[PDB]
Amino acid sequence: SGFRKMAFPSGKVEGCMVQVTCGTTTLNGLWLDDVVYCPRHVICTSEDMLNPNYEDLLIRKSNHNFLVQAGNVQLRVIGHSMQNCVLKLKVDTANPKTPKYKFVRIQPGQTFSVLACYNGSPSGVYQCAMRPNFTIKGSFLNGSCGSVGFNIDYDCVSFCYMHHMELPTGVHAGTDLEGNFYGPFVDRQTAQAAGTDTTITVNVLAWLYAAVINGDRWFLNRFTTTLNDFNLVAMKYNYEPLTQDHVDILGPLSAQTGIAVLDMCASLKELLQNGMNGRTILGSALLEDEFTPFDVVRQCS
Amino acid sequence: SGFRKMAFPSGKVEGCMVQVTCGTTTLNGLWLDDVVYCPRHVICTSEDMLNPNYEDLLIRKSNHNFLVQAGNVQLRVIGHSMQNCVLKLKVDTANPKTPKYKFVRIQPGQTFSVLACYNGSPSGVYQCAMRPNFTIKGSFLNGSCGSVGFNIDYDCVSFCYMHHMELPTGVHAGTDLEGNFYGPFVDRQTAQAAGTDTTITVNVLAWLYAAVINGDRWFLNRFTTTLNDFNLVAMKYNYEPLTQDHVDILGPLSAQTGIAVLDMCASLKELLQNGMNGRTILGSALLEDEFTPFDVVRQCS
Ligand SMILES: O=c1c(O)c(-c2cc(O)c(O)c(O)c2)oc2cc(O)cc(O)c12
Ligand SMILES: O=c1c(O)c(-c2cc(O)c(O)c(O)c2)oc2cc(O)cc(O)c12
Ligand SMILES: [Cl-]
Ligand code: NA
Repeated sequence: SGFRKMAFPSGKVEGCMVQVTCGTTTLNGLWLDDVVYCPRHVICTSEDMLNPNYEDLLIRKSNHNFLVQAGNVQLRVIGHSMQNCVLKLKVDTANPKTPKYKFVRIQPGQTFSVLACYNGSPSGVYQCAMRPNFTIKGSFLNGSCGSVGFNIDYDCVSFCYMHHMELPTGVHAGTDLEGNFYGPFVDRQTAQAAGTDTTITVNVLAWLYAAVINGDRWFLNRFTTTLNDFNLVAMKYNYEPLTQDHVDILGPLSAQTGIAVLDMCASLKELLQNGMNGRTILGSALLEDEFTPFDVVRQCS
Repeated sequence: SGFRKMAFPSGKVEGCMVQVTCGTTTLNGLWLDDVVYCPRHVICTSEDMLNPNYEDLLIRKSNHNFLVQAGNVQLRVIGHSMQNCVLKLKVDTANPKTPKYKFVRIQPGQTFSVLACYNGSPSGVYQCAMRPNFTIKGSFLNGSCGSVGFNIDYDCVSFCYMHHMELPTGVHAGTDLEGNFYGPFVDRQTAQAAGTDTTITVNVLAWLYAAVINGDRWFLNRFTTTLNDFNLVAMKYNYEPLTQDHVDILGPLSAQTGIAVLDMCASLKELLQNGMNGRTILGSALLEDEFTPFDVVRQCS
């Protein structure tokens, strides 16, 4: 019993973190097989940050412009290339700790664990969600660029995020491990702002189910609704539309608790319309939306 | 920027988790050097839960009554002893993945990371605090007994908790790695209840300092308070007393932010009186008390 925000065990990823230095810039890299992955903005100096020409910056670089350090051991760089916004450094040594892995691009609303690192050294791990506006509400200080996000499926590490930048709101932006940004962002120092965010409705429903499983039942009621009526409420309160696919995904939790999704939607409708009346759900006074249905099943069953 | 409940990277502890079986009971153990630590109630049968005599149960056991599995490798037990409520199994192989470590007993209010495990296999990592009533608000299911809590300040793992049992309210109780319980609890299934819990005042103040460091000042006010007047008020909201030690502990954060400790106490008094009027602090609509002054300095700029 109990319900906590839980991250995946990070050991398999810890063995892949290295330090990458180009000139006076030092950040984190991911060492898998004989390649190190890091943000391409490592090749930028301060005179380049506002309008970098990454093509020209890279062709000017040679292998000897990069220092890769794995703990106390220097890895010799024997090749370099760019894939989108990620720099790929070929090294002369394959990482003996490389886990079974794949690169996976996630969708908004999906969750993942982040291994926050500084100077190639793992510092902490936390769980977060890709927001509908394609930012993440991370916790990053200067030097965390290149920290990665991941899930573990059976025994395979699915890498889904590399950290690139902090936006003026304090939220964070990054890419998949193939260098494609999440969200309408570019790797430059320029006027960039997160769009207005929305709440991840299917995750809120998942968390209400977790609340019921844990004995919190005060928000349940006799009423049911329709997708159509609920989605007009959702739009009203800046909640993502609920789709039929979302309903099917919650099917398991609906079957285990006796509260059909549209039954629970009537609870959520009511909580949006009237509120929590001074009460809490799972120790929170806000409606939590960074647990997926998968996350709830994994932790509650 | 940003602020997350952040756990320590769990790899150093993952490499120590094993499975221990005696009879039909299987739970987790901690393999360090040539010793495996686990809860002594692994030697109980269904008849031995209310009033076990562990001395009498253990003297009946041979080394070969204990099955220890490290992943796929069965470890040979060559000796056993009981230290308070922890069973220690000597094995014929020292764990090659043993990290730098030590055993520490913590005080209420202290935080640590938990690596939740089932059948000797890590499932997830989360952050938590020793409550003033000597329980922890964990997320544990059947089979998690023997999971451990730890910190990793610097490169040394400090083991401070081993999980033994769930109480009727769903909170959790356990021991230090010398087998001494936190709080008045015992390893019997007789009715035991956690005392009334209270809010960890010094941690709430640390988290308000974190909010200021991250750029939020909306909750400050023009007032101050004496220590005694603060405690008279806060105890009416079931907050723990604030001692002069706590005031001294908050000295560095007071210096970094320019807000005197007793001025921040005046702000907390007003927050308890007013609530947040629709606002949040570091993303929360309630006052968070599971970040210590040390944690805030660790994670914040
Ligand atoms: O927010 C940013 C940021 O943090 C870094 C960064 C991270 C590190 O870890 C470093 O060591 C470093 O030198 C820079 O680069 C950036 C580059 C941009 O074009 C835009 C940004 O917004 C950032
Ligand atoms: O709450 C308890 C509990 O969970 C376990 C336990 C944990 C496991 O992981 C097992 O596999 C197992 O068989 C028992 O023992 C207990 C023993 C007590 O005297 C009292 C308890 O309250 C528990
Ligand atoms: Cl302590
Ligand atoms: Na209903």
